[PDB]
Amino acid sequence: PMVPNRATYIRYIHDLLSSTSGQKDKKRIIGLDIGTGASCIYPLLGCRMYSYDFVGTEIDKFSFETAKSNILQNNMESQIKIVLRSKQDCLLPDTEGMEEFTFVMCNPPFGGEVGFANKILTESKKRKGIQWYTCMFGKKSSVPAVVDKLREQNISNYGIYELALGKTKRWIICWSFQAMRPHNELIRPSSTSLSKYFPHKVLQNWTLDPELCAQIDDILQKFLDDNKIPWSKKGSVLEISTKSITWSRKARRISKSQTSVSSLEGQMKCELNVIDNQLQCKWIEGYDYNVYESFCSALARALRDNKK
RNA sequence: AAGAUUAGCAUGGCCCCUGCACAAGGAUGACACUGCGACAUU
Repeated sequence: PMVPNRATYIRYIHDLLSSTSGQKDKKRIIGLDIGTGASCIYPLLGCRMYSYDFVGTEIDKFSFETAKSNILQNNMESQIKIVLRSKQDCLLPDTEGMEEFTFVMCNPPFGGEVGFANKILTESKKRKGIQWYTCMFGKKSSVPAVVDKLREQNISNYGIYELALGKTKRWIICWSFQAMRPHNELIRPSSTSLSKYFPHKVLQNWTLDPELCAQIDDILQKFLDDNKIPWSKKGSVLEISTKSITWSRKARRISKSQTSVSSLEGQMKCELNVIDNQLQCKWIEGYDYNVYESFCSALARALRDNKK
C-alpha cells in the first residue's frame, strides 16, 4: 500500500502511453482497471494526473458501493465509472458502441496470480483496438510462469519495469497487441537477476569523438539515403518509417533477383538522435523485433566501418 | 553446510562475405530467451 509506488505505477502508464503516442490527434484516452480494490485509488490518481477516462471493472458488491462512494465524494463521472462484471463472462468488458478502450491496468491478487494473468491472456486475444495491457507482480517467482506462458504465444511487445522503492521491488509486465514500442528505461531494467526474462531491446548507443560528432549528420544522411530507407529530418532527430526491411544481405539477394517474392516484411518506425557525441537508435513501432535487431546491427556496422 | 556475482569456452539468433532456394561455411563486434564455472568475495 504505497502512495509513491501507486503514483509511480500511474507514471509508468503515462510514460508507456506518451512514448507510444505518435503523431496522432489528441483523442480522449480511455483506461480499463481490473480489480480496483477497496480503495479504488488507481483511476482516481490517473484522472488527477492527466485527466484520463477510466471505466473500471469490479467483482465485489461492497467494494462497488465503496467505489461509488469515492465517485460521489470525487465527482468525475465523465472520467471515472465503475462497472460490475461477471465471473464467467469476459472480465474485459465490451465496447457497447462507445469510444474504444486504449490502456488496461491490472492489480492481481498476491490458480494464483499466474493463473489470473493466464485468464487475462486468454481473454485479451479477442479484444482488438485496445492497445495497452499491464499487470503488476510482487513475488519474483511469478515472473517465470507468466512470461513463459507469454513465451508460448510469440508476444514480443511486452516489458518488465522494475519498480524499485527500497525494500519494494515490483515487476510490471506490460504486454500489447499493437506495434507501439516504448523506451528502454521502461521495459528492460538494469539488474540482471531476471536476465532470463528480459524483453527485447529498443535502444542502442554508440560513443564517438568530436571529429565524428561533427560528421554524424552526414554519416546518418548518407546511411538513410544509400539504403532506400524512408527518413525525415525533424530538427536534429532523424525519423525513419519503413514497412519492410530494406537493409540486409537477404534483402539484397532478393532485390537483385527475378522471382515474384515481394519483400521481407515487418514494419518499423524509429528515431536516430545525437546526444553528446553519442548516436542513439530508438525503436517506436513494430511487431517483429528482428527488424530492429537487423537495423541496429546494420547501424553499428555503419558506425564502425567508416573509421578507416 | 548452502547458493548467486565474477573473469574464458560451447549454443542461439543479428550486421558482412561465399551461396539459385533450403542448407552449410567463413569472417567479424555487439548482444542473450541457453548452458559449461580454471579464481576471489559474500
